[PDB]
Order: sequence, then structure tokens, then C-alpha cells
Amino acid sequence: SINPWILTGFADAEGSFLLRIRNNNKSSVGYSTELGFQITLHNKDKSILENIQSTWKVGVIANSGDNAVSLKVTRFEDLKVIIDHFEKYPLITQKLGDYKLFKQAFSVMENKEHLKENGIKELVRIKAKLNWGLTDELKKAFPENISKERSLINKNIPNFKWLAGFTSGEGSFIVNLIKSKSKLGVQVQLRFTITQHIKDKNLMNSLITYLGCGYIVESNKSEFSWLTFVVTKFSDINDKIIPVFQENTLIGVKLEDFEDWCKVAKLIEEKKHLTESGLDEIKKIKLNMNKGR
DNA sequence: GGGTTTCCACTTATTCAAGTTTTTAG
DNA sequence: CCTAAAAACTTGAATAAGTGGAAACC
Ligand SMILES: [Ca+2]
Ligand SMILES: [Ca+2]
Repeated sequence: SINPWILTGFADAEGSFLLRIRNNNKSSVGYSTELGFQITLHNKDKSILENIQSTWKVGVIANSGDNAVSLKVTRFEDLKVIIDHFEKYPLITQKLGDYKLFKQAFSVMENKEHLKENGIKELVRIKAKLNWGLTDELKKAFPENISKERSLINKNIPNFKWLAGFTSGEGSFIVNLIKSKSKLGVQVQLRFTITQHIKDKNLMNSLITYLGCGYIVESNKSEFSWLTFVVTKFSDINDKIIPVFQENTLIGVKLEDFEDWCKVAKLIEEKKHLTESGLDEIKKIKLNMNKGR
């Protein structure tokens, strides 16, 4: 049974809402619809999706390609569990807007309005602002569509449990070995990073004040830009980052990465990272986590 | 029924995580 | 001199988001 707030944090990172508007000759109005919430992780973290399934008691798990496994909740009556959960523990990223559109589509389908032409039209208005919006085909079939085009979400971190769930999806624990002019010739630097699209810049900046450390770094690969929350000072890592995730446990394979990460921190704290024997020990831990776990 | 729901195999763009190297700080 | 901290990126795939086909409920 996973924590309810750890779940929303994880959903804020890996979850997504789906609204299908498909042409269907067998449908009276000519369009079939599907509404649901899904998560797609690497096969290594299939354990998470099975704990979420037991926690919610809804959804179906199926392989998504050769290296991924998904958990999709399309059973309409099951969506009441999704809605019930996200009302008590709401999302805080821009995905909350997707959820809000998700509820609107839900009410339209609950009243069976999606089986008449009017309901389909309102679904096209809802889907126009959801995720990547309307497809070229949909946009051509409904050229006279309009709507509010969604409002911007601006919330901040609720509690630590949400952070543990969000870090379990977007966090990264790195042991950076730097070719240094030190006696050993190798500096051991611990780095904790959270990466998120620039759409949630305000939430990313709040990490510094919320955690009392770190800095924001923007990057970009041509037309795409993202933000990274970085913590490299050991005192902040050993006194701020580590304690938070010890009391607020992570989930998935990243908990194993975080555990080896703390092992290296124990060596640094004892200053054994400056001994040739200690440096060799940290080099072995890095290989055990770069490959897996 | 057969219109509508539900589920499973599968595809695709990019937002992520993971990684290395060089420079400045103290 | 020397160790820590930050800078400044690069990389490719685990994501998010989506599509195709169809069994089978109610
Ligand atoms: Ca995400
Ligand atoms: Ca992840």
C-alpha cells in the first residue's frame, strides 16, 4: 500500500490522462471515445505499477514495447477511483490542468452525452486543450471549434511525501568522478538533480527555498529547453537532501540508486574519499549503480 | 443482436535522467 | 598547492502521449 501523497507526486511526473476521439463506422454518431489514466515505466519498475494497482484496485497492466510496461485505467467506473484520489491529493504541476479537462470529459460521458453529436462536440473542445491537442484529422472534421484554451497552473510543493514521489520519477543521484589536480587525481562529487520542462519554472525555482539549497540550470537541445535543480555542496546534500529521503522513502529502482548514493556519502563524511582505498570503494559503488540498482 | 465498452499489441516525439569534462572558488 | 563547488555542457532512451485492431460485454 503506497502512500497517497507519494502517489500524486509520482503521477505528477510519470502519469498522463488520455481522451480518445476515434472515427467508428459502428457508432451511431460516428465517433467512439475512451477516457482513462495511464503510466508507462521501464520493465525494471514493473513492481511500482503492481503496487499502484493493489492500492487503487483498478487498471490493467500490459507490456508497452519490449522494454516498457504500462498501467492503463480505462474502465469508466474505475475512473471514479482516479477522480476520488486526485480530489483529496491534487496534482501540483501543469498536469493538474490535464486532470481538470479529464473531469470535464468524465461528466460528459457519464451523462452519456458522448453518444450524441453535441456531446462529441464538447469532447472535441475538451481535447483541443488536453496534452498535444487535436490531431490534424480531428481539426479538419471540426474546423469551428473554440474554448478557453486552459488556464496556467501555479501551485507549490505541498509536503515531503509528494517530493519523494516526484523524485522517484524525475530525480537522479549521480556520483561524479572529476579528473582533479588533487593528490589522488580524482575528485569525488555528489550531485542531486531534478529535471522538468520549462513549463513548470515556478515550481522548479521553489525547490531552492523549499529545500534551502541548490540552484536552477536551464538547458536546451535546439527548440527544446528544460530546467534542472542541482545540489553539489556536500553539506547541503548530507544535511538537507539525504535526511528528507530517509524519512520520506523513495519507490522503484531509484531507491536502490539512492541507497548506494548514501553509501558514498558515508565515505565522504568520514573523509575516506581522499584515501586511495576509499576512492577505490566509491568507484565500485558507481559501477553497481550505473549498470543497475 | 451490435452499438458501445474494454482491453491488448504496438508506435513516436521529447522530456527527461544519466553522464563527462572543464573552470572557478575558497 | 589542493580539495570543494560550480560551470557547461552532451546523450539517448525511459518516458509521456498516442494509434490500430478487435474480442465481447450488456
Ligand atoms: Ca514528467
Ligand atoms: Ca523516471
